[PDB]
Amino acid sequence: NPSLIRSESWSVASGNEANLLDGDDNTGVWYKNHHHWESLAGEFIGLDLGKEIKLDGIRFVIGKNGGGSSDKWNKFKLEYSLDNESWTTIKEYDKTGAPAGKDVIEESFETPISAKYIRLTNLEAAPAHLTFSEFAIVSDQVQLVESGGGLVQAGGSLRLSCAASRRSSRSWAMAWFRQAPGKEREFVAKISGDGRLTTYGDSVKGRFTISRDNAEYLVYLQMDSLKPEDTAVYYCAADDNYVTASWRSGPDYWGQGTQVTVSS
Ligand SMILES: CN(Cc1cnc2nc(N)nc(N)c2n1)c1ccc(C(=O)N[C@@H](CCC(=O)O)C(=O)O)cc1
Ligand SMILES: [Mg+2]
Ligand SMILES: [Mg+2]
Repeated sequence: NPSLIRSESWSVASGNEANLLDGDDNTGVWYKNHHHWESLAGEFIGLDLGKEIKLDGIRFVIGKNGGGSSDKWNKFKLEYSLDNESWTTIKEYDKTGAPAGKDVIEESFETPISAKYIRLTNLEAAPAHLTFSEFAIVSDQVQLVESGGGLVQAGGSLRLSCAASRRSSRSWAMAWFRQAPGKEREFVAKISGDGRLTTYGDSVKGRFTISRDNAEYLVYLQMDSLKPEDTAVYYCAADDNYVTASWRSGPDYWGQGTQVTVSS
C-alpha cells in the first residue's frame, strides 16, 4: 500500500495518478508544468512506502505505451531515504536519445536496502513533458499539451512548449493562439510542417518566435519583450493545412491552454 510522491510543480495532463499503482504497465499519467517549459535537476517521482521496509528490488515503468513527443528524462538517479530529507543514490542512468515509449526499470539489490521512500530524481534539464506507467517494489485521440506559463514582469521573457501524445506520419502545421478574458481568441504565430515558413500576428511580430523540433516532437513559443497586453491563456494547435492554421476554424487539434500573466 505505498503511496505516490512527486514534485509539487507538476500538473496532470492526462490519466490519473492511481494509474501508477494499479499493477498495469499499460495505464499511466502524462505530466506537464504550468510554471516552466523544462523539467529541471531535482524534480522527482517515486513512492512513500508508508513504513520502513527491507527492499529487495524495484520495478518502475517510465514512459508509457505508444509513440509521441519526448516523454522521459535523459539523466536521472534512483535514490532512497528513511526521513524524506537525506537521500542516498543507488544508481544513475543516462538514457539520452531514447525513443518515446515505455522503459521498464527493473533493479535487484543483492543485499536489502532499508528505506521508507524511494524515487527517481532528474539530473539534467529536459522537456517538461513526462509520462510514467507504474511504480512497484519487491520485498520478501491525439492530445496536445502545453508547458511553460505563469507570471513574468514587463520586459521579461517566457518560453512555452507543446508536446503530443502520438506521432503522425503526416506533416502538420502548428500554431499558437491566445485568449484574453472575454476577448475573441486570436492568432499569435504559425509554422509549416518542416519549419521553413512562419507568420505572426501583427501585435507580436518581432517579439515572439515560433519554432519546432520534430525529433523531440515539440513546438515552442519564445515570448520576449513581454507587455501587459500579452496577458492571456495561450493555446497550441495543429492543422494539416498551413494556410488555415491562423484561422479559428482551421486547426483539427487544440491544446489544453496555459495562463500567461504579465505584470507592470
Ligand atoms: C497533430 N499531431 C500532433 C503533432 C504533430 N506534429 C508535431 N510536430 C512537432 N514538432 N511538435 C508537436 N507537438 C507535434 N504534434 C498528430 C496528429 C495526428 C496523429 C495521429 O492520427 N496518429 C496516428 C497514426 C496516423 C498518422 O500517422 O497520422 C496514431 O495511431 O498515432 C498524431 C499526431
Ligand atoms: Mg499503471
Ligand atoms: Mg484539417
